[PDB]
Amino acid sequence: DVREDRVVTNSTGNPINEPFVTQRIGEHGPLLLQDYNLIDSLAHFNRENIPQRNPHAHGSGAFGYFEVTDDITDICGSAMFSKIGKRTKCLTRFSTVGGDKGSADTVRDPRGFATKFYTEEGNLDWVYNNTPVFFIRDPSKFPHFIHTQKRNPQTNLRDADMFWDFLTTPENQVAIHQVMILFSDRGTPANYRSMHGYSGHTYKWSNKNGDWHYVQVHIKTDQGIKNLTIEEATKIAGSNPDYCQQDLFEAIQNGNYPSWTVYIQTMTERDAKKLPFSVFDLTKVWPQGQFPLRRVGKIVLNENPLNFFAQVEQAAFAPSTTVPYQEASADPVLQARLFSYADAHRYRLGPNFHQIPVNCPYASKFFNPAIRDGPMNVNGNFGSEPTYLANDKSYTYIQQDRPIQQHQEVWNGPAIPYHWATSPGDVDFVQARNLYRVLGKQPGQQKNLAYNIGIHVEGACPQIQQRVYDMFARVDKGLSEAIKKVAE
Amino acid sequence: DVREDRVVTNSTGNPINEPFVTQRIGEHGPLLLQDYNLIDSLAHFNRENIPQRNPHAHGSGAFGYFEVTDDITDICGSAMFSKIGKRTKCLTRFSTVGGDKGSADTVRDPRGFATKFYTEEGNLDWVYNNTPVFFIRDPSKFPHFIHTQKRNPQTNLRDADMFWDFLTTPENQVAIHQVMILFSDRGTPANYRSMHGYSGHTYKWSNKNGDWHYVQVHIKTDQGIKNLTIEEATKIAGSNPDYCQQDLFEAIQNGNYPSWTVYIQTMTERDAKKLPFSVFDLTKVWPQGQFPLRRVGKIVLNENPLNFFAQVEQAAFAPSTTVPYQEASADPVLQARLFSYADAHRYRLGPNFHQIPVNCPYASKFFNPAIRDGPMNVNGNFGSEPTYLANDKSYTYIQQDRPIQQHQEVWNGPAIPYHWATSPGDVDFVQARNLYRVLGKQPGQQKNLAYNIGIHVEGACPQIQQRVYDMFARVDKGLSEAIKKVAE
Amino acid sequence: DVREDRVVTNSTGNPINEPFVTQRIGEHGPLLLQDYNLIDSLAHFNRENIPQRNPHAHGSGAFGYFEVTDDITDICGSAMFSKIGKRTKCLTRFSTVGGDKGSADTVRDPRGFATKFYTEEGNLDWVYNNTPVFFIRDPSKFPHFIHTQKRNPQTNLRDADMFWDFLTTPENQVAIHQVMILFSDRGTPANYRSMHGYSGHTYKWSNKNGDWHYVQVHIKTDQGIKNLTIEEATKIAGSNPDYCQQDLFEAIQNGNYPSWTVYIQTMTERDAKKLPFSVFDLTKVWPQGQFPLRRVGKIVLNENPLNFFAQVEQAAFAPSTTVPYQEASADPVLQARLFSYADAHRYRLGPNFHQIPVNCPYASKFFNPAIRDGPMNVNGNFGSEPTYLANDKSYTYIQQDRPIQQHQEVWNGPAIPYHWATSPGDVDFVQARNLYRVLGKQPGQQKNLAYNIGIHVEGACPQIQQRVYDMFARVDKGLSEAIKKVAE
Amino acid sequence: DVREDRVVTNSTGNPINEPFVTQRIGEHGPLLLQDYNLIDSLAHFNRENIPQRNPHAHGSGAFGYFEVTDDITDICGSAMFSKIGKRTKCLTRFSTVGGDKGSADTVRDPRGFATKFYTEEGNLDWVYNNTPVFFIRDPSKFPHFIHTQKRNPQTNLRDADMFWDFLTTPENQVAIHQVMILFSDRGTPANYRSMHGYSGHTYKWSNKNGDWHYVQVHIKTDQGIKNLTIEEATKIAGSNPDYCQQDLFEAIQNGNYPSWTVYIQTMTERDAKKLPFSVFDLTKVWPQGQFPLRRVGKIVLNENPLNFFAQVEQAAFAPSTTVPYQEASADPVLQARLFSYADAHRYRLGPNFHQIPVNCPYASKFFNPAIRDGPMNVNGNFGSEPTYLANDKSYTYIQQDRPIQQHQEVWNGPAIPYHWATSPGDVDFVQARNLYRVLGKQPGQQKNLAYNIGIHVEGACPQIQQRVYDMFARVDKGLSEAIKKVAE
Ligand code: HEM
Ligand code: HEM
Repeated sequence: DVREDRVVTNSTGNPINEPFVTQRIGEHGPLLLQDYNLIDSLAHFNRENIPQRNPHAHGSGAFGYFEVTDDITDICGSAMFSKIGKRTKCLTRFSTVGGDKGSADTVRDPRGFATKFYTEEGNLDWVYNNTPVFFIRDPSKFPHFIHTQKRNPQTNLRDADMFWDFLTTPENQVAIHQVMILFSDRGTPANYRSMHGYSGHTYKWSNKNGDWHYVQVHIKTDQGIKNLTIEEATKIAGSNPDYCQQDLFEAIQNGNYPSWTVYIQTMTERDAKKLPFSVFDLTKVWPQGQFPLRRVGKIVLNENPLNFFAQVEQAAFAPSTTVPYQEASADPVLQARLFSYADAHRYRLGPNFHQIPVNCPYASKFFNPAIRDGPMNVNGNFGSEPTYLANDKSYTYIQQDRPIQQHQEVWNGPAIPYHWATSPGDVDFVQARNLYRVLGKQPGQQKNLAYNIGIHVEGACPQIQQRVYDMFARVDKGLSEAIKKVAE
Repeated sequence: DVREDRVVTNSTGNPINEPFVTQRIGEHGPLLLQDYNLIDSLAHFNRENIPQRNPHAHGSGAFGYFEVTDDITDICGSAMFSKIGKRTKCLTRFSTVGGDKGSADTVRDPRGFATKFYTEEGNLDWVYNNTPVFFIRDPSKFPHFIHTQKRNPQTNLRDADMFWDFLTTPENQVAIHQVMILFSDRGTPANYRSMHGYSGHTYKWSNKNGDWHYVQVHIKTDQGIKNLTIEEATKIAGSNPDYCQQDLFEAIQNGNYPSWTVYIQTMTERDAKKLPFSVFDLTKVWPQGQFPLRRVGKIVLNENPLNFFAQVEQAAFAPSTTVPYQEASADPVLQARLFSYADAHRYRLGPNFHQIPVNCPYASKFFNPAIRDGPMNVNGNFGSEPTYLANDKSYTYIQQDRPIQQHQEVWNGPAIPYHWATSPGDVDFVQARNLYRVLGKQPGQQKNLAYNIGIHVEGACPQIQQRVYDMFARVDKGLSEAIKKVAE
Repeated sequence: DVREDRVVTNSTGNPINEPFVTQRIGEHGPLLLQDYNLIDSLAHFNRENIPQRNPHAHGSGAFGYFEVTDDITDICGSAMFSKIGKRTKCLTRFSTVGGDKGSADTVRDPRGFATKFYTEEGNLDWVYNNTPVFFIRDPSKFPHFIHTQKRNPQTNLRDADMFWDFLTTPENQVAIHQVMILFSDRGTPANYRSMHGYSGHTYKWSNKNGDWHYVQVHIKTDQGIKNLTIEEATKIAGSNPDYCQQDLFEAIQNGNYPSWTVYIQTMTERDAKKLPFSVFDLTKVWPQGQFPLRRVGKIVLNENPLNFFAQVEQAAFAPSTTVPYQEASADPVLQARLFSYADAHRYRLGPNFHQIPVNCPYASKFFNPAIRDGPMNVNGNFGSEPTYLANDKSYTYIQQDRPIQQHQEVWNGPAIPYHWATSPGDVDFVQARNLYRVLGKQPGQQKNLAYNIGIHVEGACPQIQQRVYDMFARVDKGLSEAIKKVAE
Repeated sequence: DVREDRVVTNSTGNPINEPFVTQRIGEHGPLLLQDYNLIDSLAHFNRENIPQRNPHAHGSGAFGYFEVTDDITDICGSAMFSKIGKRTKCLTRFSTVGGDKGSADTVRDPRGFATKFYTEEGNLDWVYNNTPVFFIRDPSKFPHFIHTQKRNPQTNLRDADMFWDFLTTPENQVAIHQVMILFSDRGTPANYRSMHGYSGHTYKWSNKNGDWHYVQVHIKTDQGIKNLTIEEATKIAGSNPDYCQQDLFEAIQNGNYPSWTVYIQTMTERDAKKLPFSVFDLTKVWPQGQFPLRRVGKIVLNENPLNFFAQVEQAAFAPSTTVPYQEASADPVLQARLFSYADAHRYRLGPNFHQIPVNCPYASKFFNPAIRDGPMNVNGNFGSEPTYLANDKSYTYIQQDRPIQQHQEVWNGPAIPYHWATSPGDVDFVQARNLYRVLGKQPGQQKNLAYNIGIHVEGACPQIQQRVYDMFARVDKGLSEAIKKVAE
């Protein structure tokens, strides 16, 4: 941190005797190469920026804690859940998805809700979105999808034809449950404090006996759901582009700390076999009548970052950062995510990104003899420790009899290249329709959904507009008509 | 380079069977590591972004040409000015300054106007802004200044206290001429087609006989100055963030090509001595009565880029990229800029950034036996050519009798650490005051200037607000009172 | 590519007046910042180096061709094997393993024999070594193993204790077959032209009718096996560190082109289950009596690189670079190599490494709408092509119903974490013992094996020396006694 | 810092329950994407290497201290020299020049002798060689010269034609004093403890009264000069490539700490005007009769690094890293070096290289409000500190009245493009010849000089060999005859 006497130095600690002097011949002659302090400052300035995240480039963050309020040790044996009242420090980063780093907060998008827990068994990242489902169930489709959400390669404008061309392509129409949620007013939250978080995917949690369950996590806001209409969202995007960032910072600064209650839905393997859809399908939700929400604990965000770049922009979240007893299911999208994020951190941040303080596991320090060297190895590189498992040294492997996934499903089959295209019939449209009816219970929302879709589809090509109307007619023909009226 | 048969392959040209298949055990088991096509696509997706420009992160581009319309061979011996009617291919990137890559087009900022001319004597970059002057005359002050134009290190919000604290600091108040232009409606142009371009700095151009002149360039728009008020600009920022990108793209696409007339002011070393201010000062403009504009040619932008990332985002512009007979003056800001841009390019784009097609000197091929190797050397690396000047090989050095700068000023003095702080008295406030006089001729512009400053200053804390009033009071006391009325 | 008028320019094509002039005040005053040509040259000089390969940092290369001399279309349906007499251009890079970039050629090590074939179905990389087997059959062991082959973390010296401590650790002693080949005089070849290349792993090749075979490839030298003794190799290591590079360059320059004959061993799925060891085990060779060598073609290297950095150092070889009908087996080491190489290339060379000319698939151009952007995208980035599969555009997917691996083995089981430690009994020592008997037919090679191990083991401390004697006594008690005699 | 319980974890602190297990279907089925611990280890392994130094890639290092033993406060006011007996911790890296990272210790080259001093006024780097002079006096000549010292661009072999073609080119022949030293037995030291260090360049040191002197520094070995013959050096280069690394490590390990006595030669500006050559010429030494060695203190190296990579390989040394009262002279080579090293560090190590522990100014902490962000900013990035000089915050600028270089020379002249080619006459050959006579005092050294040049020149082209003989005849015709006799 900052030296107490507050002496301004260059990079190598040499004192600067005047803040702005630059050497030249005389008072107004040519600048000299020997002014190394000028080059030191200008060259570090040129290197301030790292690549923005792809996607979720634009975001906000805050520190807090998770607290266990109820017993779930019969579902999960992770140390962070072992005792009621046990707190684990965390870091949450909220974000949008398609926009670049300087884009506005109040636009229509999913919001990310990524939390990092510093547990005794290492860091745990719950890399969640604010929606129960997502647009795809094929991992290979993700580069293609995010490209259509961003800017046209030539015009560099957000293109409504790309957007809707992808989503109305028959094999991609399984995105419809998610398109409904996006274009409802929940696609434009009032702020980060008044939205939910969801695992989306099914995960597998195990207790210490070896009993395991399929789980889905719900992080419900205690401040309550509050949204903006698209007209309010568009006005605020122009007057204050940093509206949600300002709201989170000011709420924590004023002591009005936001909290969320964490719940899980559990299901056994036998129950999963009896469902009309797959537990490995990201575009489906589990019925809360049959599978109710069991309470686990709370997330309170009570501390602002001191430095946004160092603590939030450099923060790295990955679903592969998991503790014992919490594992990923065979959901194809989650499976690919176990590779993608840590790979992105090695590019965006660097080979030794886990040594950056917010990414460092302080409650369970990194120690691995064979993970050494790399650029910007700053923690000492374990000194003279052998670079392999030397026989005259001692090493501890805890929980040796704990299973990773041996005790779970038995798989059978060849290596099949599979494209989980939109199924024949109505199975991938049922839940979008049930959601349309749930919006009928809330006044003004079915009308708003049609308006939100309509003013966006208006920009599209007439051939693509018709495919949008047909796709939505398969959900509800009344909804399809209402979209067309707004679009024309 | 799209192959005619349009066979979709992976990175190493191996054909893909089906666009979205990913390997797993059975149809719904875990994903397999042997699916190298999935990893190839996801890993390249993670590496799509390069760091944004610091500053001028957000921008638009277009190709076109320069045409000589008048003879100025008496002033400058560069090959691009030799014949009347001579055309040189160019690339122009327009941009804002403080905002990040995804920020809006219609915000208050200077606009960049950087053109790359592909001449027979290598490339030439006229890295200009849309304003006659700039905020600083000390190069060391630029990291500090851009930081106050961006976001607060903790809150990540754009902060009016930082902004006005830097500009009202006594030794930085020489920024006042530029603050005046910034907060006029010229600070929010209607589009890139209806704004000017200016050298800012004094350059030194010389003819083939060895005679030289201090030169300042003026790129005037043929569509005429058209501005927006701040209420209009703020509505469009939320409504269409890419308003000026859309405007430039559509204008060229419809055949309504934007053009600009290029003009220069010239001056002798003797005339520079009879001047009230220094020719090396960026915050000063040369009076057009004494030094009239002399026409040179035209810039017509008539071609959109095919790929924005490859051709506009990877474009690299530098003051140090200059042709024979065009050199930099001893302006300290320009002197440091001869270092900064190429240095920024090596980091942002890479050591061999000049091998990227838009940055390549196609009309004067790069050849240098000692500039070899480096990451991503893709043009052959001159094959087996000696890595030095081998005596059994031939090397041509053209224009050996042409002087660079030894035929110009003679300097005398020691190496002095100098800070060109705001002069005591009125010399650095005179031109801001006469700029206020010129705005009195245009109806409603002085009222708009005071409004634009007043609504911005309104967000600052009382102490800094008072310093802003005193600074503007020194230009005109009526202006200061008018800003204070809007801020209250 | 060199411009024929041979005018020396800087990076941006601007002509240099005099090769070595640098600007200063007067003739002997301080250097000026405005000399951008000096900084262009020095800054590019600073960026010449890329990270060396980890491992195989030190090596040599040459271009040539593969020619089909026999019909093996019943085994493999790849286009490169379709006609007898068909030629495919290739690039081979030979190398050592443990040593850094500046290390000597004639040291004891495996040699790499990596070939890239530019086929009509994309590039094919045969990333082979000069030994039939390898040290490990667990991919997780690879970081640990290369670490012990290199330098001690503190002393930075090659350490005989690390080396033998890893290899004599009980669960790693499956390395013994490879330790035997390494310490024979085959571990110090006379040159790259007089050594063999081997697949190591089993691969799965299939014909156009969907029939497949387990295959192992043998690339036999037509120049004949020639080796150095360790005393000769050590004397040449000091005398000429680049002995093998010089030999390959001069042999091709003098027209004495080296060639190798390619043979395959095939096996069906039924034959594999009758074997006393696993086809997925890298430390095992297939008996030639039961599985004879079948000839395929010839590799002839006949053209030297014009530029070593651009063509050999920037070359990228990966097992995952494979053409249709050639796939990897479930060998765990090969499975991890399917990820490792392409990942290393994205770091070492960069995101768009496949755009570097020698890595470019020229006979089957790279085209994929979703693999876009990234630093140093120099081939145009497909221009205005959509960044997804646009419905108003056309895309060809060839060999749509050709299987990748569905037509092969059916896997069954849970996700088991497995460590394939040295098996009980004699099974992992048998082939090491029969290799010792084969060296008994070639006079002097058994004494040399004992000597080569003895002088290396002598540098280890007595506890580790005893474990080495014990491990080799398990092969042959006579061998063990002879190693002990030389080491003491 | 290794965790006390020695629990092996992955990068994010999650405990590994078995060191080598990798997940697959069944016990011998294909590998799963799900095994993030395998990819964590393999991907970090792929990123262990950073680019080697260019030049001086191969080296060794150790920690120790500098102790003041004599008063020089009348010459230099730097705090590290202020009291007799004052110790300052240091780090020294010794190295060769042209060879790559794996190259041998006992080759013919200059040796580097770079020392970093952790003083109370920041770090100080004395980046010296083990020779009084160097090959060039023009900075632009440096990329060309190092290219000829390394490998041929095509053959990758060290080429005697490149080597001698550059040196015998008439305008480069000022290298002859250095070539004489290089090819004597001083060109192959017995070890790093048996050689001297020299500033090479003239520096300017000032006392607190403003009085200044031109200074040259001599770091004389207390162990005495001890050399190898080229036959001994070539034998050890094959037998033990890490001979000097082993020597330095074991000497410190066994308590036989190497020490050097530091001396300086001082000179006023008036004496500089009376000299027959320039104080700014690197190829000239100052006579010790007239300018005797004045004693300053001692450098003792008494501590080995714990980890070579983190402490020696990541160490960054730069002439621009200097404390108050020590400045560079207008020597054109030193002037360019003020840019080159810190620039190379930004590439090779990263933008925040100064945050790596060995480069950190621990006795005078880095604090600068405007040097922020950048990849791998691990020290907290000064938290919420303003990114500029905020007026409500406090900043200390010490030694405000201490001059940097104003008090020294007054320069006159235009910006001249100058190439300091070999001067006419004998002025650039005189000192090479008196060095030959000093070699005559030692028995066998003039025969060895002729032999060392002869066996190297032998490998060159006949017309280049003739030019070598003509250049050495200009020093001594008997020397030239002896070189010709060995080369044949
Ligand atoms: C196959 C599909 C997906 C892939 C390949 C993928 C990939 C990525 C990548 C590479 C990033 C940027 C990471 C970084 O640079 O630090 C990202 C961020 C993010 N993704 Fe995904 N993602 C996918 C699906 C999803 C889904 C379904 C969710 C929600 C359950 C999700 C939630 C997030 C969040 C919250 C972030 C931002 C984390 C932060 O604040 O830094 N992603 N994703
Ligand atoms: C000491 C002051 C200045 C410094 C150090 C400086 C530095 C920079 C840097 C490093 C960039 C980004 C370069 C890149 O990554 O390609 C930039 C961009 C730019 N600067 Fe400056 N600048 C300064 C003053 C100015 C002034 C006075 C002008 C106008 C005459 C100017 C006009 C521009 C423009 C137009 C761009 C955008 C170029 C593009 O479109 O890519 N700069 N500047």
